[PDB]
Amino acid sequence: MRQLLLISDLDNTWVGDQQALEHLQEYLGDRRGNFYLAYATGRSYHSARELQKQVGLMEPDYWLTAVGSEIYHPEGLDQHWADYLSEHWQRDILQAIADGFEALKPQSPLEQNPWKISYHLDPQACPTVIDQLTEMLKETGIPVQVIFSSGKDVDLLPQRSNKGNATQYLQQHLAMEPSQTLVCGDSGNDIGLFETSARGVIVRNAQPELLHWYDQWGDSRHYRAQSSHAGAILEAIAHFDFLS
Ligand SMILES: OC[C@H]1O[C@@H](O)[C@H](O)[C@@H](O)[C@@H]1O
Ligand SMILES: [Mg+2]
Repeated sequence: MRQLLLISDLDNTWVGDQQALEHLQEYLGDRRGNFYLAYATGRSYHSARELQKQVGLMEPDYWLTAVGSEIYHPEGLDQHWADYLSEHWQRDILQAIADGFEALKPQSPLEQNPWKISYHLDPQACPTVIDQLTEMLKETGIPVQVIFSSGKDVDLLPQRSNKGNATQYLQQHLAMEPSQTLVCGDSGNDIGLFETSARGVIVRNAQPELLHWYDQWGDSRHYRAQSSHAGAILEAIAHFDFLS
């Protein structure tokens, strides 16, 4: 029903360069009816909302928050997505395992939710510890996923979650094709978006994990932008000739 499904992360992607953000929102504001907009952020809904007030984020159609662990529709939280993410999820067990790693420190309570267990990796600790955590957690047989971004943030989510799986769920809900979709990201918590078959753009200021990911899995649907922050989205839109 629209020609584009724009999905983007906020911090360091849409947000970061105020001028680029404003001229991106200026362009989009002249063709608002031609696209669905969804923010796929690692922030909680309340936190994303607070960011909107600070930088003046244009009202999106959907909010895919906490790395896609929660989906907000114009009319409210998606309870189907929640129940779907709840099947076979054993938060307490996974948390007990992760809490036992000396190199991991729990992130603040407000960063946690029923489908998201987050920690910070010690800056002095060896990153291979994430690999050990991942192997240990998966051997529990509990459908879990490990997200590592900015060499510091660790997120434990159900396998069914991901900014990418939430995206595919949204595409199906909106009857939008991958070819009509554009995902934008900067870090390891956006890899799930690029695993999707949608067109994607990696901001110039992308984190090391994402750049390394691109080097190995990058395909022709993946565009590595020269512009950083919001500028990369305008650039990608021109590249894939979207909003023709
Ligand atoms: O997803 C990676 C990180 O993104 C941040 O935006 C969230 O506040 C944090 O909880 C998470 O660990
Ligand atoms: Mg990100």
